[PDB]
Amino acid sequence: AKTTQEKFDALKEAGVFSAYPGTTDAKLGQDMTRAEFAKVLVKLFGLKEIHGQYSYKDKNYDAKNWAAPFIEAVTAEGLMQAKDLTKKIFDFNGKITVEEASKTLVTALKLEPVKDAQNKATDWAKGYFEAAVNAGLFSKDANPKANATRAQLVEAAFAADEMSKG
Ligand SMILES: CO[C@@H]1O[C@@H]2CO[C@](C)(C(=O)O)O[C@H]2[C@H](O)[C@@H]1NC(C)=O
Repeated sequence: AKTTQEKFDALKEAGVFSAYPGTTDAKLGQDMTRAEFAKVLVKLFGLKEIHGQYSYKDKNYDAKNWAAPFIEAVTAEGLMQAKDLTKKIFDFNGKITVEEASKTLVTALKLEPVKDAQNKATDWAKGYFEAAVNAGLFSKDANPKANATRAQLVEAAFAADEMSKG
């Protein structure tokens, strides 16, 4: 049974995960931005980067933003969307939460959100989070509302990859 560090090392060699920005450290206890996680999803699921399209109005979300091709890909794929459909705000620099990551992976894996889900998650996410817990993507005592640690994201990505091979 691989450790989180072993899983990270496998995913890093595969080009799916990177070290913590500006370092060579895995920093498994640190958090991850929504921008960085969009890139993880693109690499994990083999999505095509989308250049020259901008679906959001966040300040400094434009052609100079390195993450736009990744964010656009996960948007086109239906994995991520805005937090605010009026102002069209993705919150690219906000940290990805456990329940947000759960939605992306449940969606990519074509798992059914759980009806009548009763758990700690924000209302919109209860079904997604429950499906992710039931599939072993996050541990049962993970806080859906917390920022996901890099460890948790490695564990979840690794399990998603295992579920995508066949
Ligand atoms: C606060 O609104 C929620 O925002 C969530 C942000 O995280 C993800 C995973 C996303 O699509 O990026 O899920 C979003 C939720 O669907 C929800 N957004 C909307 C428009 O209902």
